[PDB]
Amino acid sequence: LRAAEHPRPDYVLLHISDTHLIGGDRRLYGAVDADDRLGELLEQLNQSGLRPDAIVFTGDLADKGEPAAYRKLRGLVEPFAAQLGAELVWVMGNHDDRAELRKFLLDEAPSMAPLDRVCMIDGLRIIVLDTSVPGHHHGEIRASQLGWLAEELATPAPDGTILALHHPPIPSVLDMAVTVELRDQAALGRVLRGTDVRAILAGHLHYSTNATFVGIPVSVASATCYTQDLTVAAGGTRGRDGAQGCNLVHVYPDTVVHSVIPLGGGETVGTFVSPGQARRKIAESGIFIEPSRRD
Amino acid sequence: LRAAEHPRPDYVLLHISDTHLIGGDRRLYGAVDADDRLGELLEQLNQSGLRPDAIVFTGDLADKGEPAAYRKLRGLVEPFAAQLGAELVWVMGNHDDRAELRKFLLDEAPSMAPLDRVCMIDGLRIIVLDTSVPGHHHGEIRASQLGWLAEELATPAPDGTILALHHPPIPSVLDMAVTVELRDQAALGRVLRGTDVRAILAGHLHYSTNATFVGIPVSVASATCYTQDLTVAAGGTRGRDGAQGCNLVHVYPDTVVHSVIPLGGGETVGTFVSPGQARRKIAESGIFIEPSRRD
Ligand SMILES: Nc1ncnc2c1ncn2[C@@H]1O[C@H](COP(=O)(O)O)[C@@H](O)[C@H]1O
Ligand SMILES: Nc1ncnc2c1ncn2[C@@H]1O[C@H](COP(=O)(O)O)[C@@H](O)[C@H]1O
Ligand SMILES: [Fe+3]
Ligand SMILES: [Fe+3]
Ligand SMILES: [Mn+2]
Ligand SMILES: [Mn+2]
Repeated sequence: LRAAEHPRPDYVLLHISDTHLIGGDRRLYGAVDADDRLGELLEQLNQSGLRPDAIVFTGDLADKGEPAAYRKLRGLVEPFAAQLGAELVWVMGNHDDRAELRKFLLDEAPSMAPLDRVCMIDGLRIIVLDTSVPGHHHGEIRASQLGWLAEELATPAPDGTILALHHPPIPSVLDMAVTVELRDQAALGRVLRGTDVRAILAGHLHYSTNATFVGIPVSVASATCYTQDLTVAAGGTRGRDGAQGCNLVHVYPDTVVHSVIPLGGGETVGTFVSPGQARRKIAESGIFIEPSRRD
Repeated sequence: LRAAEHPRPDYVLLHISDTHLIGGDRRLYGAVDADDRLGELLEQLNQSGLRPDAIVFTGDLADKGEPAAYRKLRGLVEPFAAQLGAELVWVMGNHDDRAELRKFLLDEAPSMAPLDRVCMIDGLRIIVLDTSVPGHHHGEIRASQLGWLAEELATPAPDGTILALHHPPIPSVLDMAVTVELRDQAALGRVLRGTDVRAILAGHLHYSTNATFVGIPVSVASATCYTQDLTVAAGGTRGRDGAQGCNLVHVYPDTVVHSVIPLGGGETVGTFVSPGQARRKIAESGIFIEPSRRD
């Protein structure tokens, strides 16, 4: 048997974004049941047997920062995370309310301070940054937050660092996005350049997109509720009930892979290969996959 | 008015992959009309008003390398490219036949030599590499191809280089992919490291995914015909008639952005903003977008 080109990943994370839940049972913007769309995705991820180390939600958790929306989100997601054996990482978006999020999602005293946090998953550092501006929809990072971030990044983590935030430091293909983009990205760039940040996870755009920022890969997950139609007349914008999903993040020794998970379904094309059949076929092709260092 | 954080892009490319057309009118694998799926996408891209510099197809153009499939593909795509004012870049995949592709897609003498090519779009270099192995489905790059590639990359291009190939030098989240992955990626890595390659465009996986390879961003476009369901039981694989589309590539002065374009459609959620309305709203927000250097 010959080894495959890459080993199993060191870490696996789910990257979900822009859930936009509202209080009670009404359709988001009268057009899409955001609870249903998120619920369907979670159930599909659960049934797949995926066992991620962490689940990161990159902002716009509650469409109007409603306590009832946070309570509902927590009720859907906590049992999901527990069933998967995964740590849960929450991030502020422009639609969220810092105080209500703290109270109802985190069981923490209400505060209007930026939701900036750090944690470790074994040797992998996760930094949560709050790009939200209360009462506003564009992104900003205060001088104080940049100082805090620089101080945290003064030393590297063994498996490097994932930075999770809402407003991505990248260009958008949609013109309207500039009205509410992250401002003064140069200042963030000066802080991040040359640090151990291996991935920047973001949302806000409601489509799947990726780029680099000061040499660091940025990955924007699409939304669970509704997504931008990128076949819209050039210059315009149209959200639609379609193409929802999330992302999967695989951290390898030498690279980070981001993959788009659309909602499951659609009629089968080609041959379905069961996990057992796949194991047999791989062996029969004379290949084995080297186990994870964290196996 | 204040300038947006990023200018208009220097270059725009469409990145399409894995069309898998067959001769005649039958459904691909008896399950999906690949002509219809590709046709719908092309018509949507056409109607959007997008004007890309180039359209790059990263392999598996014809499902069984059929002359009739190449003739049909050319008949669909050439008028599309001409209407958009875009250059057309074709790439070999494992399903393609080098000789039939040359004859029927390129009007070139049949040859079984690797389809390795280079061209310029103004100051942007595009290198096409052939990772296919005749009679086989895994990827390989011959020593001779690596030597050719190193020699080409000995000097940089003004806007850097896009490398287009089929089998991506990245891990897959699907176990079965290892049986047909690109072999000996280390050898390619030694050639590419420290060169002006700004993006590696790839296909083969039939899902949207991205990573880095020796510090270079790799972007894998999903397929136009059928795509992998990433909610499949862990370890398994299931292709499905759903989530088809292509990618859009925006080359900026300082970064390259890849964006996923799913098939258009779905009911509108939120407010539709026309291009004219967007221009008005952006101005009213006190912002302008700096024009492209190639405007
Ligand atoms: N009228 C609008 N104003 C600002 N952003 C919009 C508008 N319509 C659509 N968008 C898009 O929606 C994204 C912000 O979504 P959200 O923060 O959920 O409201 C932006 O990045 C834009 O691409
Ligand atoms: N039996 C199989 N053998 C190899 N690859 C498979 C199989 N079933 C699904 N695939 C997937 O299909 C991709 C190759 O597609 P293609 O080159 O179009 O045949 C691989 O990267 C795998 O992820
Ligand atoms: Fe949002
Ligand atoms: Fe293919
Ligand atoms: Mn947002
Ligand atoms: Mn292929």
